[PDB]
Amino acid sequence: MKLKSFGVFGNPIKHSKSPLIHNACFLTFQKELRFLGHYHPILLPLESHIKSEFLHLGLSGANVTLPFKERAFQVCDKIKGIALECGAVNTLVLENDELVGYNTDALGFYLSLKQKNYQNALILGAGGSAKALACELKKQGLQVSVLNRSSRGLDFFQRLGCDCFMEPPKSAFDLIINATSASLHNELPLNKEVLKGYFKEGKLAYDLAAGFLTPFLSLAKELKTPFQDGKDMLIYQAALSFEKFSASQIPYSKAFEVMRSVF
Ligand SMILES: O=C(O)C1=C[C@@H](O)[C@@H](O)[C@H](O)C1
Repeated sequence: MKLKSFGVFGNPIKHSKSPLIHNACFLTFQKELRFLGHYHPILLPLESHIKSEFLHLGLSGANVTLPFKERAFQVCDKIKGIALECGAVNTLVLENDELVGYNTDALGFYLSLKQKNYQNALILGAGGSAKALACELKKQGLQVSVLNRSSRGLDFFQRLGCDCFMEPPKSAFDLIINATSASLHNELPLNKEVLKGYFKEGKLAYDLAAGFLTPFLSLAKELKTPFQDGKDMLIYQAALSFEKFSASQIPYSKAFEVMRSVF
């Protein structure tokens, strides 16, 4: 039996549901693939190096979560696909001995969104997830505003044509997107009354954290604002990553059916 190794790098990382859904696919598709993948959570120290670790472990591919997506973009050997315009990599593959980066978050997010004609969006956060979502919503022709805590992240969002604010714009937004790490600290990403003001006019409150009711989502729910957590996105982007891990032999829709059900 040929064995290939995979994992997800993050910090923190023990709560990730990738290993479950990817290992289910490796099992299911092992015959088509002619190898058995095995996928593990990898707590990467902040001060380690994603490329060095990838090579040291002998992986054939990896996912990349918080706080590593921008770094992964900087350290990859080659960047392919929409990753180029996201400034973020969530998917690594060893191709012809080169470490190649992809980003499956953009199109995962897109596929998670039922409603096709929101007009504008406010994105909170400036990590790799925020970057991919801005890239993706701009491509769809929404007006995108971005609010974060400092001037870090600015040049990226401005070159994409996003309106970057340094105080909360006093404007209604269709989509309110929490792409901060706040739900992890069990916190709001923004002042409560400010959030309330958005929620009262908004049409969807969208949090990236999956499975659990974050303070961001619980505020939206209390205000009767429609809300959505990261669970459909996580599944779509996993399936797209799997399609890369398979060398484009297993189409993401085949993976998505297995992953959804196991999830
Ligand atoms: O929690 C997880 O395992 C993941 C979260 C997202 O950021 C994805 O970009 C990542 O590839 C997998």
